[PDB]
Amino acid sequence: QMTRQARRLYVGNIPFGITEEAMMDFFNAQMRLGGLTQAPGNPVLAVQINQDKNFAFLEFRSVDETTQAMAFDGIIFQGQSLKIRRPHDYQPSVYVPGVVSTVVPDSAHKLFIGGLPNYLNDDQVKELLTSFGPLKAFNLVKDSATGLSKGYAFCEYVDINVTDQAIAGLNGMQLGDKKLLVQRASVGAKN
Repeated sequence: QMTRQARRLYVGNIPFGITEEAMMDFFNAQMRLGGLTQAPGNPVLAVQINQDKNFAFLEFRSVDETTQAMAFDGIIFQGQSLKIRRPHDYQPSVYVPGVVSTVVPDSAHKLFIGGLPNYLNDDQVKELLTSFGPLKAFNLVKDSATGLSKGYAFCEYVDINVTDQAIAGLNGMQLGDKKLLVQRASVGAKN
């Protein structure tokens, strides 16, 4: 697809109070400094922010740079894991070092992390988990009305063998006034 639906992306979980200019500068810097542009200049042309729902739509100058920007899904910016997705009406990439996807599919070793203090942000929870090993995917569940944490997260380690090590280390750990519950997410998932 070459139309505008192929040149825009949904970005959720954006930092509180960020401006459209700051969002544009961030993505332009990440793309240029990552060597991910297809031509001189800035790939991001426009940003439309919905403050009430803390999401933005980015518009890019080209289809290929839009596709490349999908690889930033999960990048940390002012404490937040940016959730990057296609527009739902899009008609259907180089890996970016260090970026951890926010797409956490149900799987054998997907973990549930419960009991997190609600004031911890995505970066802080991710740092807690990454002490055991690098993550393949991670998402801290946010309230659909404030963008504030609901106190639990899901993740998957690159090395499936780290799963049991993280359970052993973190399950039952005191954190603030809470006690963590760490187990494979299949165990406690709804019916």
